[PDB]
Formats: sequence, structure tokens, C-alpha cells
Amino acid sequence: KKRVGIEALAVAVPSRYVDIEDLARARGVDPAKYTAGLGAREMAVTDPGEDTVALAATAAARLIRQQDVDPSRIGMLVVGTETGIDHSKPVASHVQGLLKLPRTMRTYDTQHACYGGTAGLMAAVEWIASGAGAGKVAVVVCSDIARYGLNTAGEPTQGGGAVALLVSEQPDLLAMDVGLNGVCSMDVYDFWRPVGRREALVDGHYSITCYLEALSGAYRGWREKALAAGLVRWSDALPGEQLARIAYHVPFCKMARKAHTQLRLCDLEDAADAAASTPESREAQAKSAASYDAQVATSLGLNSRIGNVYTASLYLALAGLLQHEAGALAGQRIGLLSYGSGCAAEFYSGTVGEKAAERMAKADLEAVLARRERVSIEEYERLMKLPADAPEAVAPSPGAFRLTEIRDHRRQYAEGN
Amino acid sequence: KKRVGIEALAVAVPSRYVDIEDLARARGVDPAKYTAGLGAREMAVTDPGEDTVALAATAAARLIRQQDVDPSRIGMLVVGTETGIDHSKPVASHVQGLLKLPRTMRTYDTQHACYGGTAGLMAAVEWIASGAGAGKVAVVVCSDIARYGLNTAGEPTQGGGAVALLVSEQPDLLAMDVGLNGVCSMDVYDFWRPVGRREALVDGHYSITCYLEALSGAYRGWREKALAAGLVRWSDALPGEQLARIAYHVPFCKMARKAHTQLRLCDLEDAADAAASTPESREAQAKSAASYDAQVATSLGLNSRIGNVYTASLYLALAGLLQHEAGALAGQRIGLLSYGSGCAAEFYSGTVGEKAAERMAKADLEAVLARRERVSIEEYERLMKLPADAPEAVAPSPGAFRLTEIRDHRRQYAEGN
Ligand SMILES: CC(C)(COP(=O)(O)OP(=O)(O)OC[C@H]1O[C@@H](n2cnc3c(N)ncnc32)[C@H](O)[C@@H]1OP(=O)(O)O)[C@@H](O)C(=O)NCCC(=O)NCCS
Ligand SMILES: CC(C)(COP(=O)(O)OP(=O)(O)OC[C@H]1O[C@@H](n2cnc3c(N)ncnc32)[C@H](O)[C@@H]1OP(=O)(O)O)[C@@H](O)C(=O)NCCC(=O)NCCS
Repeated sequence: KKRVGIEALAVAVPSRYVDIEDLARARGVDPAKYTAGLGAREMAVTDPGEDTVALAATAAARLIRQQDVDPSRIGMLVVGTETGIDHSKPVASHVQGLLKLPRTMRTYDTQHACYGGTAGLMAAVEWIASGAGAGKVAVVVCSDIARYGLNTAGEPTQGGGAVALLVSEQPDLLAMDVGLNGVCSMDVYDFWRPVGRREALVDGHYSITCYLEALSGAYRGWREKALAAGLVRWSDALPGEQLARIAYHVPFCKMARKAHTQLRLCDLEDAADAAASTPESREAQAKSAASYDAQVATSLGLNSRIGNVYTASLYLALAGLLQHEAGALAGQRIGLLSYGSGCAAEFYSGTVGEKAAERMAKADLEAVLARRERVSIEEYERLMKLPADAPEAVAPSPGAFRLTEIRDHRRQYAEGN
Repeated sequence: KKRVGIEALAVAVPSRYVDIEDLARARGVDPAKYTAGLGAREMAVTDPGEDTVALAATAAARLIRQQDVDPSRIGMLVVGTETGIDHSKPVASHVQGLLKLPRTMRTYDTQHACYGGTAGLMAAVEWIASGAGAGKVAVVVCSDIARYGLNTAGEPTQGGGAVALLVSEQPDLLAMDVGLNGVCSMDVYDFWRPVGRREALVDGHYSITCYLEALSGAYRGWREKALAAGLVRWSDALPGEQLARIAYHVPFCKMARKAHTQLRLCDLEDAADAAASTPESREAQAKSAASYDAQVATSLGLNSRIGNVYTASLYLALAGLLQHEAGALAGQRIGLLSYGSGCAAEFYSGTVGEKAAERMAKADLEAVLARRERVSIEEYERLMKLPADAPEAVAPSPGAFRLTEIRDHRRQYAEGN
């Protein structure tokens, strides 16, 4: 029948990273807090030339080249970001110009912290599924630079990058179950970043509680619809165990284990026989290492080497999962949990396509990660102290983009040769 | 059959306005430049308590009350704005909390200058038309405060306010022709507002050319699809003349006459017999006072009393049109042209519903406009010089909202009794 969803994806990362244990030592922190406590390995760091536009355009151009997209088939170009660079002019319009895309497309940005990319994805999917986008494709780019500041609690969860999603009626990566999404949103101050403040404000432990609360509501909403649709059942297997994999928004890699335990607790607490269990027995079952290993563990390879990329984090988890398991997963249904502070969560599902492995091979993700260079904490700090209008005098890699200067309040970019 | 579109709308305006001729005199400008040249009458002015959130929440709460919306049926709450107040936390999340709305909805903001509201509207329409939103409604709020600065060319086109749109399968105001939209977008610097800059940057005459260029492409794209669908024909009537009315984005009221002339020129230049005409004869026909009067003139009553409200301007034009003509227009197809700088235009159509007059009566728009107070240019200037975190010590009207203070970087609001 008709299908809609994600056809392909591409990734862009900053040119530099730091080793997370170096950061710990520079901060007088036990490095195992970062490697074991948070699950981090390497943290992307930026200079001002790697702004939201440059990363988004690099990813979207890479998508078009790698997947041989006909640019004139794009009817929607949406950038999900919380790292906007103008109050009015959207990142999507800059990307359109840098890529020299034609005119017959909607362009806009979507904003809700780390949920903005998913919001744009659903707008593109539903544009197609309504019939309005029939025959065309969308490109939805998640682009962000996560900045908490030197000597702050959030600093080891920084990162940056972009994931460009191709959305179409040929959803080779993920044929989405339209209309089955669960959502949970409420007005909170767990994380925010007032206009003009370069660094975020966060109550990190409260943000974890909000994430898990919103996840629970979103997951339960999806589960009710999936049960009614016959996709999962209350059987000897918990409903959530019937998803082949579940990918979660990853502000730090150990959050996926917390999220999966919470999702399983939702099933265990809601089961018709929950009264026969105890909090202790439910928690021990929910924390099942076997379930985490089977459904979640292989989704974190890219995230652990990049850091938090806000809107893109879930989609880097999807990328890492499919990078290695797309063939195995063809024909199987997986789940995805998007969260953004502020806050909103959305849980959705889809079926991996027969051609997913092909599309992932063309994304050539190990090459993307291999182009990077390690720098010192000293150099990371120097770059952090640069104003946003002071890009380093450095060329972009071939086909990639950098901000070069701001002249008369107009942002100027270069494309690498 | 199935229908989707705008069911109802509500409007919020700032509590104060200035007479536009007073502004001219304070600036040493001939007042006829503003009243005849631009078409302005009154300009909304704000104090910092009337921020994007307060205006959006006032409009959305008014919509819910006036239309007796069941808040638990809302599955999407989207705010289109270019007056965002956080890089991360969306206006939509604040509105959700202020209105005490429940949790089962997507929340996010959409951004592309004055096109952001339309982008969100299409996301909501297509969510419903895909089937995902079947049985539910969306609220899409266009909220903005247009600020160019004292003694600037854009100053007489300032304004502020919000329009909240109810979107549903019962689109009593406008049953939209899904999939027929035309769109035209390209990367330009006609107007923009860098992060942290309170006042916009604009090349006003270039922005007019970009508006008219993008309108032409968007209108032609719609027209091709409408011709193929049989909704309009190349007959003795121009295709565009077969729309009962056309509503245009209104940065200033005289822009509607420019836009309508351009739309008609698109028909006259593209007609199979265009070679028999001259630029002079086509322009004289395009500028037809009879066509402007028949299709456009009655859409500007609210805009002329408020000013530019960026994302909301087109929807204030729709509101003013339907305020007086909804019964006459029931069963008739109208056109709508959205533009945002940066830039993007989208042209779409829909049919006004039999119950549109009922829904407009409940919006009680003359009462909304009557609650305002006139102030001096001196007082407008004093309020302009207030920092964004210094609201006046003034209560909100009943059921309306104001920002009261920012405390520990958290925005605080009050609801009027
Ligand atoms: C994530 C964040 C809250 C961590 O903050 P913190 O208060 O410095 O760290 P914690 O004290 O919570 O310690 C983190 C973990 O490391 C563990 N840990 C600490 N030292 C350790 C060590 N030497 N060896 C092993 N583990 C260690 C802690 O026990 C804790 O484990 P837990 O996850 O089981 O609780 C913080 O970096 C932050 O605010 N980040 C930004 C916001 C964010 O990403 N929030 C996520 C919301 S979903
Ligand atoms: C709209 C804007 C460009 C006007 O700027 P301006 O350069 O000061 O004004 P103009 O010189 O163009 O004059 C405006 C009109 O008033 C007319 N006018 C001037 N003085 C007049 C008078 N005394 N009596 C009658 N008409 C008069 C001009 O002839 C002109 O008419 P036209 O529309 O036929 O060209 C400016 O206010 C601006 O930049 N606004 C913000 C951006 C904007 O809204 N742009 C719209 C893009 S769609």
C-alpha cells in the first residue's frame, strides 16, 4: 500500500572534538563520572564558522549528493533547531540559498528545544500523507550546537552537528505508522536559553524527571493506539518488547538506559496483573540488561562520539542503529522517543525498509566521523571564548560550508572545494 | 465529503495605539504619506508586558472561550512568530501552561518571518488531512510585535497583536483546497533581525520587489493546479477573477493594491493572447479599481487600525473580510497570499462555510478593537525605550495575560480578573 516516512539520512559534524577524559581532568572531575556515569567518549567542539547554518547546509548537501536527490522534487525544507541565528530569517532559507535549491518549496524552521526536528518531520510526513506532497519529497534538517559553558554542570554533555532527513513516499529507512503517535507536553522550566544568552540554563536533574514523565505519557499514548491497531498485544511479552528496537533522545548516552527502564516500567505498572508485583520486582524486571542489549544498546555509537546535538540526538541514534543493523531490521517495526525541554515528548513507530541498508551504506557515516581532528581542552576553551561573529580562518572540507564573516549584519558563507 | 481548514478565529491587540497622523507630525513627515501613501490609520504600540506570549495566550484563550472549544480535543498547539522570546522554549509551551491546557498535544513554534503562521497552519491542516488528526483540532496562533525603531523608515508600519486559528474537520470559516497550494521561496536579505537586536533591519523597497516576485511564483503555482482541478478556467474572465475575494499579507494597507495588481498582471502576461497586448494596456487592466473593490478592498479594516503584525497580518485581513461578508461568501471560493521576508510566499484557496458568519459573530471583533486606548507619541516613545524585562505596572483585562516580571531568568505572567 502507500507508505510515508524517512527515505535516507546524512550527518554533518564539527571538524574538532575533545576526549571527554581530558575534560574531566581539566575540571578536577573523576573521568569515570563522564565515561561510566554519562556514557560519553568524545565531545564535538566548534568554532564560530561552524554555525547552525553551516552544519545544516553541510548535512543537507551531503544528503542530496549521497542519495542523488533531484533538488526540484523538494517541496518542503524545514530546519528543526534551538540554535537559531535570526529572529526572522530562518536557517532553512540560508540552507536553500547555499545549496542553490529551486523555488517551489516551503521553507521554515521549527522550534521546541530538542523536539523541533521531530515536529518538522511530522509536518513533512503529514504533508505527504495528506496527498499534498504526493510525488514530492521533503528535507528536514536537525541542526544544533549545545553550549552550557565552561565549568558548568552541563558542559560534559555539549556537542554539535546536524542530521538531514529525506522524507518521501519511498521511506526506505522508516515507513512511519501515521496517526499512531503518542504525545505528552507541559509547560516547564527544565532547560531554556533566553534571547541573546549564548549558554543554556538548566536544572539537570529536574530535566531528567521531566524527560521520563513526558516519555511515559507519550509512550502510553502510542501503546494504546498500537494495541487497537493490532501491532502489539498484552501477551507473555510486554507490549514494548514487541518492538524490535527502540531509539531514544540521547542528551547523554546513559539517558537511554534510564529511558528504556522507564518505558518498561510503564508496561509493568499498567499490566492487568500489576497488583501481583512489587516496586522492587517491577524495577528489577524493567532494568533487564537483556532487554536493553536487545533493543537499545547498539543505537549509541555515534552519540557517544559527538555529544548532545539537541534536535538531532534521536536521529543520530537512529542513524547509528541502522548503520549496522538495517538489513537485519528490514520488515521489523521499531519505536522512537523524541523529547524536548520546555517540554514535549512524542513516541512513534515505523517499519524499516528492505532498502534501508543500501541507503545507510550511501551515508558513509564512518567517513564522516573519521574526518574530524582532536584538540586540547585549552584550544576548546579558546574557541569557546570567540564571539559568534569571529569564525576561524579555516577552509571548509569539500562540499561543506562555513560562516566566514558577518558584514553589514549579513552572514557570509563559503563552500569547500 | 471530508473537509479541513479554519473553523474559527480570535484576535488580541495591545491595549494602546497611536494615531498615525500624530506620528507623522512628530517625525516632520506629511501625514498624507502615511494615510494615503501607506493606508494607515492607527498603529498599535506596546509595553513590555504585552510580549509575544501574553498576546498569543490572550488570543488563544479568547478563541477557546468564544467558540466553546473542548481543550482536551486540541492535538496540536503551534505558534507562528518572528518575535520569539527564548532560543529553546517555544511560545507555544508558555501558552499551553497559561491556558492550563492538557498534555496530549504537540507544541512548537514555526519561524519564517511573516510566513511562520501559514507554515504552522499547513502543518495542522495536513496533520488532520493525513488522518493523524482525525477527531481532534489544532490551535495555530500568529503572534508578533513589529518593531523598526524611532525615526526609521519602517516605523509607521509597526504594530502588534495575535490571531488564534481553530483548525479542524469542521472548517466553518475556510475549507481549504488541500494540495493545491502554490509556493515560491528564495534566500534573500530583504528584512531580518539578528539575535538580540530588538529592531529589524530592512531594505523596504527591495522587500516590496521580493514580495511581488514571490507572490507571482506562488500564485502561478496555485493557478496551474486550480486549472487542472477545474476550479478556474481561462475564459472571458481571468483565472484570478473567478475567486470571490483575495486576501493578502498586509505589511501596510496599500500593499494589498500592489499585490492585487501584480496577481492580475500574472494572468494578463500568461494568457495565450498576451502577445496582442502592451505593458501599458496590461497595467491599466491589472490596476482595475473595479476588481480591487470587488475582491480586496473590504479586507483591510482591522489592519489599518493595528499595523503590521507580521505572521498575523494575512489572518487579520481574512478576519476583517469575514467579519462583514461571511454570509455572502458562504459556498464561495476565496484566495489567500502569505508572504514572509527571507523569503517565502504561499498562495492557497478555500471555500467559506455556511456557518462562517456564526463563528465570526462569536469572535466579537469590534469589542476587541474598542477596548484599546489612544496614547501620545511621547508616551509611545517612553514605552519603546523600556527594556524588554520592564513591564508596566498595569493589570490585564479580564481573561487576558501580561508578562509581569522576569525573576531568575524565568518569565512570570498574570491573568486578568
Ligand atoms: C546530566 C547532568 C545532570 C549530570 O549532572 P551532575 O549532577 O553533574 O552528575 P550526577 O551527579 O548526576 O552524576 C551522573 C552519574 O554519574 C555517576 N558517577 C559519578 N561519579 C562517578 C564515578 N566516579 N564513577 C562512576 N560513576 C559515577 C553518578 O552516580 C550518576 O549516576 P546515575 O546516573 O546513576 O545517577 C548534567 O551534566 C546536566 O545538567 N546536563 C545538562 C542537561 C541534561 O542533559 N539533562 C538530561 C535531561 S534528559
Ligand atoms: C513601506 C516603506 C518602504 C515606505 O518607505 P518610504 O521609503 O519611507 O516611503 P515611500 O517613499 O515609498 O512612499 C510611500 C508611498 O507614499 C507616497 N507618498 C509620499 N508622500 C505622500 C503624500 N504627501 N501624499 C500622498 N502620497 C504620498 C509615495 O509616493 C509612495 O507611493 P507608492 O506606493 O505609490 O510608491 C517603509 O515604511 C518600510 O521599509 N517599511 C518596512 C518594510 C515593509 O513593510 N515593506 C513592505 C514589503 S512588502
